[PDB]
Amino acid sequence: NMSQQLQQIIDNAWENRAELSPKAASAEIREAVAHAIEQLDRGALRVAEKIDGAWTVHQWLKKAVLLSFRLEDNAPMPAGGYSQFYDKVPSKFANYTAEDFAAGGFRVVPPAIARRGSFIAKNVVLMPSYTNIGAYVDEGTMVDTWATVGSCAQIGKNVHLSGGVGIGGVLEPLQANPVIIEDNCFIGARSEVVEGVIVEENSVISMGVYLGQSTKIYDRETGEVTYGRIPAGSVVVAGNLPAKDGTHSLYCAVIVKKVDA
Amino acid sequence: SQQLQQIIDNAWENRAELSPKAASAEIREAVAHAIEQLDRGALRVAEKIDGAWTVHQWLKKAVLLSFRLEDNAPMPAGGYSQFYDKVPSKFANYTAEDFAAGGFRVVPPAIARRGSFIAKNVVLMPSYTNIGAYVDEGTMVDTWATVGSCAQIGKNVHLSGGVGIGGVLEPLQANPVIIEDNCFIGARSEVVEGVIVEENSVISMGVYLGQSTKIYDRETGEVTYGRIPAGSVVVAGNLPAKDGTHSLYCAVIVKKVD
Amino acid sequence: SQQLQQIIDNAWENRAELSPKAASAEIREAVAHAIEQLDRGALRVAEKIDGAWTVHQWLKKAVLLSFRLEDNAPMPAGGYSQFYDKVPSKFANYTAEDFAAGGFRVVPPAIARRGSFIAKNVVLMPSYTNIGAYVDEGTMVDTWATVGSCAQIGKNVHLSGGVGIGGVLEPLQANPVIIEDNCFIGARSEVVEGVIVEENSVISMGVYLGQSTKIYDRETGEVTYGRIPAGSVVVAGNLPAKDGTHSLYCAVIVKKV
Repeated sequence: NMSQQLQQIIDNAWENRAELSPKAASAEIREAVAHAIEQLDRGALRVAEKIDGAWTVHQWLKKAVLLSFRLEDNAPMPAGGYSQFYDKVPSKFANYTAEDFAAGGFRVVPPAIARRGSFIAKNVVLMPSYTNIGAYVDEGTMVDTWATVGSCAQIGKNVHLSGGVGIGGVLEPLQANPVIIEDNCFIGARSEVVEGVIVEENSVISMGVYLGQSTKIYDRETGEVTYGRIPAGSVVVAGNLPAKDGTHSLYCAVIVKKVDA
Repeated sequence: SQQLQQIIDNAWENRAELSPKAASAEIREAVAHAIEQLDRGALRVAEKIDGAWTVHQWLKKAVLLSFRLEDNAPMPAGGYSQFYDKVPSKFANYTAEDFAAGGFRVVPPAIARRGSFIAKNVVLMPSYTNIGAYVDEGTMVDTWATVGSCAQIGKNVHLSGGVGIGGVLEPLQANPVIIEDNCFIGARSEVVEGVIVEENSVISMGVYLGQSTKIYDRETGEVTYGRIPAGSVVVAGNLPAKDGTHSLYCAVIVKKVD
Repeated sequence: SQQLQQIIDNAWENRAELSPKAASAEIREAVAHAIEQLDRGALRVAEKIDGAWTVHQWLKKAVLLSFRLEDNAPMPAGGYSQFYDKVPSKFANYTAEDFAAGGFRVVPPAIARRGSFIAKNVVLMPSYTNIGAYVDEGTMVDTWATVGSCAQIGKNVHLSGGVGIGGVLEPLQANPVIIEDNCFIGARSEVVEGVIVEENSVISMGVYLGQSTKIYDRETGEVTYGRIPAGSVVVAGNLPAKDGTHSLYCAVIVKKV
């Protein structure tokens, strides 16, 4: 019922969001939004999860994230002299103590950063990389150099996001599922998964594979073209499909093998 | 301005005699003012004059001189590391009032070099904006994108994650990369070597455009180079070798919109 | 040095007994010295001996032991954020004179880990150089490029924007990624998993080379893996499936010197 009372406040604040700004918002609303962000940051709540067998989005948590923007002004952020930043979302690690880091059980390799309101699980290694607000990065996952975990993305356990991999954010539309990378997936260097595509568990995605909602996924075995989902245990490489007229071909992803756990 | 170009153009001719230890007060002030003007967007390395994109070579000269006139120095960062360069951050001396007046956001650890212009309502996710670049109003520069030296980025452009816009500081005469108003550039794409993407274009993911990239127009069968016409929808493709043994990467214009 | 390798090889066999709180002074000194020598370029993880690239497994062991011997600790950054890791920056303790003597540039926010060598006349645009890497004279590392663990980058190499050079710290016997002298690697390309790019090669944009990537030689029709021959010009392509329904990504050598 704690979460129920919390959602009630957030949902009403959202409907009445035109009343809210950094100078004007009730203590109840500010406290609710801050608590929602804190719970997302700790992984006690998560923007999407399995409900009754199916990935489901909690729209109210996306609303909380969006309200957290509305309620804060940008301010200068100090960095020891060489430069400054200017934003309204604090670093997840701004107020961490040595004890907080020890308890977290992950590594933050400089200059990696994550925004406040993302969860980083035990045994995660963040190479220099970016984790946006609302993201959930589960245990044992490797986020390699110049990778991005976009807003609200759900990254499973023991996932390997290779160098320069982009996982797209999906804070809006509110109803849309975020990008979901299930447990034990390998995503090869320079690949991209955006626009709510789901990569199911035990999949192996090679280098330079770009998966959005309009990317044709060609199953070599069956000849079927699908969109938006990599089935569990798929091995996926970059390819092309020929134009009927034989003059050119267009980029696609190809499922070249299917394996078990 | 003409007085400024006059001083820079003559300093360029005599640049062999310029160093961090030797340079007239007039030349140092002119170059410094040219950099300040680029930074504020009062001058720009290229602009559209009488309907045609035109380079101001003297402003490239100003940028190159600014390197010649300064030594590298350690740059502090609060302990974890240091840097060592001769070009300051655009934001080195910014006050809270400066950031407020600028009207853009700099999401940590994003940075821009001094002598680049960032317009109001721009959002810099962690990304890099090099010297001489111009990033116009409402543009979103996403995570690990790069706005290269002298690049001209239009209004309401979306540079998606990992997008590289190449620099063209040299050759002096060469147009920089130009992305016109309202363009979408999809994740992990690249536009380099003075390619122009005209307004209202939509470039998908993994599209790599340089001076030698074949641009195949699906409707007409024509191959062109160096320019994406206004309102083009562009995707990654391949063109077949005549002998049928393989195919080579190209960009394909699949639709034209407006 | 030989005495260094003996100490390190033995420490490696006993690595289960080593920790940030348990390790002899001899072992700590030996590992620290190995890291210092890698950092200075006096030692290197792989080198060309008699025309043949050869890995020194003991230097990889030294790098791995260096992790085992140190705890993660918070790393300060002037307020906006903090980091938490056990490998220091190469530049953590650099003086103005150290930077002067090194002869390279570190454009903010570029970073390199302690135990990597950066030669003179190198320019590091914002980029990452991991431990064990060797970046030789005159090389340009462009914005958001990565030089991975143990990578050997030759002289006068241009790693363009967003280029990833993969690391190969393990397996111990495996050659790291090697980019030989005077190579150009175009934007957003990737070289991983011990692929070697031989000298004077030109790799275009969006070329992704790993151990499974087919390298198609246009002139001969031959497919090979793991090696770009000296002077090759390489572009992204595809090879057609026999059944004509699709094609699959490959690299194509379109010209030689």
